[PDB]
Amino acid sequence: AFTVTVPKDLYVVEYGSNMTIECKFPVEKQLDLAALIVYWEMEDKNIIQFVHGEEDLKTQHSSYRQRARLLKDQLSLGNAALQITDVKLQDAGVYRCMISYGGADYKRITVKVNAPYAAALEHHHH
Amino acid sequence: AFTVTVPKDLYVVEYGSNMTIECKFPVEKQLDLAALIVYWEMEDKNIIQFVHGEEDLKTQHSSYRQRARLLKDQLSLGNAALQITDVKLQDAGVYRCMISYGGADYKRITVKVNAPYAAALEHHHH
Ligand SMILES: O=c1[nH]cnc2scc(-c3ccccc3)c12
Repeated sequence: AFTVTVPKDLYVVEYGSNMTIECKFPVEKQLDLAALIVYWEMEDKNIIQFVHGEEDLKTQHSSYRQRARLLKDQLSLGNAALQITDVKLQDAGVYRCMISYGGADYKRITVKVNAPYAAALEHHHH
Repeated sequence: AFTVTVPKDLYVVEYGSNMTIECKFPVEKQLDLAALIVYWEMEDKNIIQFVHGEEDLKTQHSSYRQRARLLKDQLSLGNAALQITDVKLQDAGVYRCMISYGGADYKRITVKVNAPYAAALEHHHH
C-alpha cells in the first residue's frame, strides 16, 4: 500500500547549522499538488502543513516560522524535504512526516543536536 | 476543513476490562472504503492499520495482537471506534487516531488505567 520512507531515520546535526530532513513517497508520473497533503511535526508542534497546494500558516508553531521550509521543488520528485535553519538544542526530538496522496502513511525521524558547552549552558538555564 | 473530533480526549479504565475509544470523521455522502485510511497508535506503537477496506496487521505491535480491533460497522457513521479487550496497565498512555478520507487529521486521546494493588505490583516488578 501507499508507503512513506526515509533514507535516514536518525540525523545528528551541529548547533547553529542547517539540516534538511527527507521524506519520500511514490509519485506515478507528475505530482498532483491538489491531491497532496504534507504534514511535518515535531513532538506535537505543527512545523509545516501543506494541504492541496498551499501551506496553512494559522497552525504553524511560532518557533518554526522563519526557520522551517518545505522544499517544494523536491515535492515533484516525491521528496517532502523539511529544511530547518539555525538548529537549536530544542530542535532535538522525534519528528513525524505524514503524507496523504491517494493513500496515507507516515514515518518518524529522530534528530540529535550536538552543541558546545556555551550553547548547552544557555539552553540549560531556560 | 477535514476535522477529526473526539467526544472524549481522556478515558479512565479498570484493569482487565474492555475499552472502546472513539474518533469521529466527516462522511460527506456514502462511505468510500476505498479512500479510507485509519491508523490507531499509542506512544508510536502501531495498534491498527485500516488501509482501503481491510485491516493491515503485519505492522501491528505485539502488545495489541489478539486484543485490538476496529469496529468496522461504525465506519459508515463516521466513527473510527478502537476496541481494546483485556485492558492492562501498559495500555495507559497517549493514543492517536489518524484518518485519511479526502483530507487528513489526527487527534490525541489520553488513557489512564486504574488497577488493584496486585496487578500494579506484577506490572511494577515485571
Ligand atoms: O493524520 C494526519 N494528520 C494531518 N496531516 C496528515 S497527512 C497524512 C496523514 C495521515 C493520516 C492517517 C494515516 C497516515 C497519515 C495526516
